[PDB]
Parts: sequence; C-alpha cells; structure tokens
Amino acid sequence: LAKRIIAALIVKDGRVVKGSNFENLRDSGDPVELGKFYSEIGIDELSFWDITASVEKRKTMLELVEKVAEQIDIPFTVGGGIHDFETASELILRGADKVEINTAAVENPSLITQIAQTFGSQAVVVYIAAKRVDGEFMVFTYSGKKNTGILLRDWVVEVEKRGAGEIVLGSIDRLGTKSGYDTEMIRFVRPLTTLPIIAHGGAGKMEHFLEAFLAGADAAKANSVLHFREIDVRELKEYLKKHGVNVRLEH
Repeated sequence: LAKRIIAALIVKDGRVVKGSNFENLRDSGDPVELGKFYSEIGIDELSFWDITASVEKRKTMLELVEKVAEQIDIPFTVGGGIHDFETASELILRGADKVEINTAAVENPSLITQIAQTFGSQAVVVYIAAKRVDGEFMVFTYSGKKNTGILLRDWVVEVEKRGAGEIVLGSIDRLGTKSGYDTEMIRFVRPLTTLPIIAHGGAGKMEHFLEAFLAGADAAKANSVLHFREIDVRELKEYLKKHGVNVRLEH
C-alpha cells in the first residue's frame, strides 16, 4: 500500500549503459556499486534491463544477478530477452526476486502461468508497452516495433488472469521524453486490474511522480533522470511524503 520508487538500469556486458553522474562512486558505470548506493539513499527496488549480445548474454545476466544479490538488500527485477521458463528460472534461482517479461508473454501468455506455478505470482512482472493508435490504446512488442493489434484493455485483464503479480505500464508516447508520465493511460488501466501498477516512461521532474501516483500507480520506475541526477532520490521522497504520498522514508 506504500508507493515505491524504482531505479531502472540498462546494462550491457556488466556495465551501466551511458553510466551516471555520481562522482562519489569508485566506478560510476558499475551497476552493482550504483545499485548499492541507490539502496542506501532510499530507492525501494532496483530494475535491471540487459541488452548483451546473444552468445554471452545468458552467462552475463546470471553473473549480474549473483553479484547484485550479494550487495543489495532490497528487491530487484531482471529482464531483457527473457523468452522461456528455463531462462526465467535460472535467473531467479541465481538471485533475482522477480523477472520482467513482455514480448514472449504476448506471444505465449501461458509463460506467465508457468513461471508463477513454480515461483509464485509475485515473481512475475509483465511489462506492457502501449500507445494510442486511431484513438485506441494498443499493445506493442519487440521494443515498440510491432503493433500487435491487441487492445490494452484486453491484455491487462488476460495478464492478471494468467497469474501475473505486477504490471509495468510503459507508454511509448512518453518514452525518451521528460514531459511526464502518461497519467491518462494509468487511469485507463487502474480500474481493470487489482495488480500493482508500475508507471514507466516520461519522468522529468519530481511533480511527475506525484501526478503518476494520483493517477493510481503503485510504483514509479525511472532511468536517466535519476542517473544523471536531474532528480535527487532523497529530495523526491521528501517531496512525495510532504504532499500526502505514503512513501517509506525512515533456509
């Protein structure tokens, strides 16, 4: 019931892609050190998205999650090309709390159920990329390249039905901008599901996070706005608490 702030990190070959501005770190491109620091200054969860080339990817992702699990005591999610149960399983067993799936879920919705059977619904995060097409919200796969022709309304309901634990709602209309979260999209989805909704795409200033929670998001995920310190994590949580948002401060 508390709202969560989630730092998302894009990684490749064990490096934070495009790095970060925290000059206090020994290595500002080290995902484990950056992730650890984030947990120490108030981030509620981490999210890692891997884009390593296929031949080294499996091993690279497993090394990342094991290293992260050692140094971090907050929940974390891993994703990026997770296409089947076996891949999801190895990553959870090696240390991840949750996996994030999108394209493979749309093409085989029972993948949601198979992962949840073994690891519980809470281990399954479905990322839904959506955008407006002829006045309707539609689901997009393959990093936004493909219009599936599936209505957002229908996919959300199916996703909960198949046993997902959380939904990340990413607005292609906002990704790569700093104009704010897609609050209209979040409000559209909120009454359709009982699952936690994680907002993603468009974060630019602290007020955007307040707007997102008002819209009904249970968590807010953000990338470079945090890494380049356009927003400060502690200021953000102080700001949100100040304006009525239930965030956590202090075998």
